[PDB]
Amino acid sequence: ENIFLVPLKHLRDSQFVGELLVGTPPQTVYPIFDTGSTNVWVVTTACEEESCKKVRRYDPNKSKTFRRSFIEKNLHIVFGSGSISGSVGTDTFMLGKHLVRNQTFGLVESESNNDNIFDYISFEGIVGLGFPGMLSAGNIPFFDNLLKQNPNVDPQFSFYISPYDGKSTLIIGGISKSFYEGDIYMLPVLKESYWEVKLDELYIGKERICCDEESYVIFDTGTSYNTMPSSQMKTFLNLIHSTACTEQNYKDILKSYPIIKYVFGELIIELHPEEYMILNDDVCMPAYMQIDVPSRNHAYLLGSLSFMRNFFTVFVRGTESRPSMVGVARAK
Ligand SMILES: *[C@@H]1O[C@H](CO)[C@@H](O)[C@H](O)[C@H]1NC(C)=O
Repeated sequence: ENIFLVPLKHLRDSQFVGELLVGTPPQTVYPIFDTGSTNVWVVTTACEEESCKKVRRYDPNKSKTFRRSFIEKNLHIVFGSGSISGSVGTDTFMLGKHLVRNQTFGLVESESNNDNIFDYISFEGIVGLGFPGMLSAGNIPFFDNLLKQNPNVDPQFSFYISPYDGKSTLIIGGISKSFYEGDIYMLPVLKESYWEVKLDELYIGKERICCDEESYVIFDTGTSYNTMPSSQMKTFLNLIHSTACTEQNYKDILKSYPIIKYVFGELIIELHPEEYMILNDDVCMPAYMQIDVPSRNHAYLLGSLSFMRNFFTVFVRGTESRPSMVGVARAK
């Protein structure tokens, strides 16, 4: 079909960046591809923080096709511990040789100096891939606009994450058994804002910690760590502690620690210790954090390095003839 591939680079932390061209003649940026948001942000030459001067900065004055917005302004977003601010504009984008004209985006003009998250990462922008309901500026999100202008591309994208060999890639318009084995298990999206599906049960080893009431998983490629709500996290940290992981005993800990099982009807997503434990300098720490999502507080995030390396994930946008779905398959 019209399927095409966008190579992905893992820099540090977890977030995955790909090549995006902006403007005429094209300027190159390497934004995060984020299923947890919907806007496009691009770091520009108006940002004079040192955390901005160190990265590639888009210059809107060098783009023939850039049109600054007169009526939309003062776009501001919290960015983890940090925050970004800027203005609104429109330009032509290119992703994997596919053109996207008249695309509205945020121009970063200021990054917080809070430690300071922008010092730990190499941030050049964000391509949001969530649903239209989270769009802040402009009247059409990036992926929606690309599909409108490339109508033979099927409305879906998938992430193949293989950081051990630099072979990670974002696939648009379809899927391939080059990246997965077994069946694809389709999970219906319940609410079209985040890619959010029903979670039936969650086990830590043999201990069921969920669910007696409707609960949710959000597939968020912009998060590094998987999450649990407050109550389950107290259970988790009583069951799973940081531990010495030296050359002598780390394989022992990876075999011994419990498997975490997410149950979605027939699909069981299993995370082994090698997935959710982070080895750093002779110590293993569990890669889970406490996140409580308002309406909710029954939402669990699944994101990047730990989970997506072992599971090929397919994001199927609903159309006039099908609902939105998340497909999960065993990676490789
Ligand atoms: C871009 O915008 C101009 C003016 O608003 C319009 O005439 C043109 O058709 C648009 N192009 C696309 C591909 O939407």
